[PDB]
Amino acid sequence: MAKGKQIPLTFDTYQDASTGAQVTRLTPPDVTCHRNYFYQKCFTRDGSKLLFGGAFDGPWNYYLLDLNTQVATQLTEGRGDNTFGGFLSPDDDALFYVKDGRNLMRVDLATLEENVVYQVPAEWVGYGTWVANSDCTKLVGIEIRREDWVPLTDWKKFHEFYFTKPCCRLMRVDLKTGESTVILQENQWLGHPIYRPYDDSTVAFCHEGPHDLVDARMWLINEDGTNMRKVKTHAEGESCTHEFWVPDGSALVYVSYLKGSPDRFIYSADPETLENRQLTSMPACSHLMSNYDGSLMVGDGSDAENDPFLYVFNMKNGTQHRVARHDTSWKVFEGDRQVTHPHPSFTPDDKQILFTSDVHGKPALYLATLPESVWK
Ligand SMILES: [Ca+2]
Ligand SMILES: [Ca+2]
Ligand SMILES: [Mn+2]
Repeated sequence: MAKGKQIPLTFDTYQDASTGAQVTRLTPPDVTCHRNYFYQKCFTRDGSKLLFGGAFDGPWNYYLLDLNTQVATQLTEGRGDNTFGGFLSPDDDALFYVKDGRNLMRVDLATLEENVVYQVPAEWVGYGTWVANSDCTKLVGIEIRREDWVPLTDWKKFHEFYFTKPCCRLMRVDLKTGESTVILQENQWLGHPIYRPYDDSTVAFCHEGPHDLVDARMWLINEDGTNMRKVKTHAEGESCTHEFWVPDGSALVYVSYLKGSPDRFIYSADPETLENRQLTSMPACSHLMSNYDGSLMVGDGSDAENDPFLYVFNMKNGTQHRVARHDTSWKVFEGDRQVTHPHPSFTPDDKQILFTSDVHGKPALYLATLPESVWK
């Protein structure tokens, strides 16, 4: 294998053991393959091609899978790809991803030629995922001062890091010029910056750290650095997590729970009004994602083997649907703590959900067909 090489994949279709839903496995479970982060574009607009990470060449690299032809083309090569943060451009003509922790790359999908768009400078370390605006002309991301950075290779390191008050800057990068601007810089752990879809003037970001210790999880700031404000004031004992933009940019959605009760709730916040509203209760899930207008949501039942199910929430109906099993082990493969995360999202047609599981050996990609009962 190498950049540009093609491999044919077998698609194995069966019925879910619990729900009877049609499920198709897309990748062979003797090779580690996984989907990207759920909020990053991986399907082309017409739903015919799919970006994923695979280990066929040895390390984990990007591939584009033609879902009609069942051929995967290797997009990137070498040992330093972050195969989770990558996304397709709006026009389906480019892949953006980070190589060697520092180099934000653009890959031309026709030629497979790469260009380095931006390099995190020497005195800083890129943290987390770079996220584009809807126009795909700008990126936001976090850089942490090298002096303050440590490799966060386990959950104890991740826990302790919060108390060090690392110097973090929220960067915005121009994709055409490669120029960078600091939006915000503070001595506290900043994370998950995400442009509001169709509103470049609004950037959401978090205070990373233990859920029950952070002053407030969710923040908004204007693109120019002005008007930094919290999305909500946490009630006593309240944790807020799993925040994401509805892809149409209508609302910020998140999960809320209170110390003393296991119950989880989906909430929505209006970005202009900052009214936060409780939408529905949910089973404990590890992630949450919606379709384009937030009329459907999907979540992956959490580890304690506790809950092997994928749930779909019909937000028009207020109904909840146990649609299929993910059956992931949640185990670490090759040091990576995200690789077995199901990370469900909807196909562009809203008929299927895409997720990772290692149920059949190594991590693989699956598509589960939503039952007619989701829409009654
Ligand atoms: Ca090779
Ligand atoms: Ca509004
Ligand atoms: Mn995850």
